[PDB]
Amino acid sequence: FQFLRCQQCQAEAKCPKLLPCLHTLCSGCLEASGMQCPICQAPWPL
Amino acid sequence: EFQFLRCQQCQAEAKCPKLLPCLHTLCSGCLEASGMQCPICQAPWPL
Amino acid sequence: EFQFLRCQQCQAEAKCPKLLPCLHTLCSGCLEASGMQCPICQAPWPL
Amino acid sequence: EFQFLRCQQCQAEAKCPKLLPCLHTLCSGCLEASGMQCPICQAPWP
Ligand SMILES: [Zn+2]
Ligand SMILES: [Zn+2]
Ligand SMILES: [Zn+2]
Ligand SMILES: [Zn+2]
Ligand SMILES: [Zn+2]
Ligand SMILES: [Zn+2]
Ligand SMILES: [Zn+2]
Ligand SMILES: [Zn+2]
Repeated sequence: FQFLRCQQCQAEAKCPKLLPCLHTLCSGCLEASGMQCPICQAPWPL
Repeated sequence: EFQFLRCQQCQAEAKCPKLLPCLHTLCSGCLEASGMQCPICQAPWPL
Repeated sequence: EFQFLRCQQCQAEAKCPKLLPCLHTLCSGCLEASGMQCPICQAPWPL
Repeated sequence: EFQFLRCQQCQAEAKCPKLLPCLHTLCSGCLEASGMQCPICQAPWP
């Protein structure tokens, strides 16, 4: 079996985090996202 | 033999859910009441 | 204006998709034609 | 900050879930024990 795919850039997303919007992101896109999802702009908590 | 999806905000049936920018499933009532954003994750509705 | 979901088998509109055991989204036509298993992943339908 | 996904069979953590033909999320333990098909929906493994 392969890993999940990032729904922003379609690279492999090995161990994706649980996000509030349920999107799947690779580490690169998540670290680059700032304060909200790059796909739907759901704000990240804190 | 199969039932409909469930609303992730109120847990009722969501028979014909709309495609939202986030991946959530909402019944029509919860969508109509939501204002400018998803009531679960606050993804803004597209303008 | 929100749109309806898309069938993952034929990519037509799936306005009121049923909840399947595998979580795929199918239009009513593709579900009616499916026989006893999912046309995408072959998850068996209950019975 | 963010937590990881949950296994949909046992509800434990699934840190790095594999892509299955069905859309289910399994921890590695539940996947290793599954045999030739998904333990939730019985979609056959390729
Ligand atoms: Zn990515
Ligand atoms: Zn998102
Ligand atoms: Zn609702
Ligand atoms: Zn949402
Ligand atoms: Zn179809
Ligand atoms: Zn399926
Ligand atoms: Zn498990
Ligand atoms: Zn499954």
